Amino acid sequence: SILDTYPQICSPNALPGTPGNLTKEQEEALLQFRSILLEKNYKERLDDSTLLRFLRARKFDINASVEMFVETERWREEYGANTIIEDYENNKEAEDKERIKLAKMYPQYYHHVDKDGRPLYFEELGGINLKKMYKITTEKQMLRNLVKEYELFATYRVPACSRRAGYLIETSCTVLDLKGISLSNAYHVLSYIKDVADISQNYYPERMGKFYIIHSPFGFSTMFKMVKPFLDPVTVSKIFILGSSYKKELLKQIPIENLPVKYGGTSVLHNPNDKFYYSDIGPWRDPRYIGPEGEIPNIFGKFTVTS
Ligand SMILES: CCCCCCCC/C=C\CCCCCCCC(=O)O[C@H](COC(=O)CCCCCCCCCCCCCCCCC)COP(=O)(O)O[C@@H]1[C@H](O)[C@H](O)[C@@H](O)[C@H](O)[C@H]1O
Repeated sequence: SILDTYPQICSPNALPGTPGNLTKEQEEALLQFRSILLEKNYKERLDDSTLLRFLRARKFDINASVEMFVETERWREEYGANTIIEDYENNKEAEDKERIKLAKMYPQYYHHVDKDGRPLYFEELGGINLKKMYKITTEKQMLRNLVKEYELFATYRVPACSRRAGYLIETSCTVLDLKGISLSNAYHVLSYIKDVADISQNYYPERMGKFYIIHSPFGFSTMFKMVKPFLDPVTVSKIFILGSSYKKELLKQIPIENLPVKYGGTSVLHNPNDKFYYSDIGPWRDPRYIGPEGEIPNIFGKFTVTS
């Protein structure tokens, strides 16, 4: 399989329960877990990395893990997640046209990696005008975009970043920029945030590495109290709402040369004219780290900036 073309064991610093560092009990739990799924006639997504993510999410409770994995497969099938990339490719022209319009309003882009080799992801929310946004897209569509990215992450970003890092990468480093949002709108989209949380928590376990929230308005901490109800404790412990010293905290986790200038780093697009909201820069663009999976498609069509 493709798995033989990139590291399947995490770095030596990874906590037990991860690929390459299991206790005897865990390693035994994993074999039993796979056996049960194999008996249920499951074929795909049964590799160590995937299975350990579900096991970790359920603290290695085999039956709870089986139940979680079964429901995930169910959803993947009904949601169309197993063919989300293919279907997008067959509709690229139309979908790209609408995505281009949404990107400028709601920047979503990866820009290199963090110090551990994790794909570095950025989102900027301050330019969103809900009214204008609801005229060009729907929450439904934004969720499907999210799901598609989850698939692109596992398909293209992980193999490449793992080959570069020298070890298996299973998570991302996210920076949520809230500069310019109204605490009021934060409350207003609680519903969508819940939907995002449901899909991620339930179908994409152990995919969060580091998650920073910067430039949040005063009072945000209170609004966040309403988000925590639908986030597992493990997830909440990965979320960090930074203050005025955010650049210094980001510099502790991300190479200065990989962090955009406005966030405290020195990274600049090769062509200062290009926009980060049409960019997709990282190891998965480096021919040296792209494998049999091929190169990731261009989500922003012709405007896609890969440098
Ligand atoms: C309409 C625009 C709204 C965009 C507002 C959208 C904001 C969302 C922003 C970005 C999208 C998030 C992408 C997340 C990338 C990380 C990968 C990922 O999916 O991680 C997953 C995390 O799932 C999530 O919860 C994702 C949702 C994150 C919510 C972040 C809080 C949002 C902050 C709100 C800001 C306010 C918005 C301002 C509004 C202004 C707009 C005018 C898996 O977690 P992990 O710890 O890896 O494993 C879990 C496992 O899974 C559980 O089962 C187990 O029980 C548990 O023990 C663990 O094993």
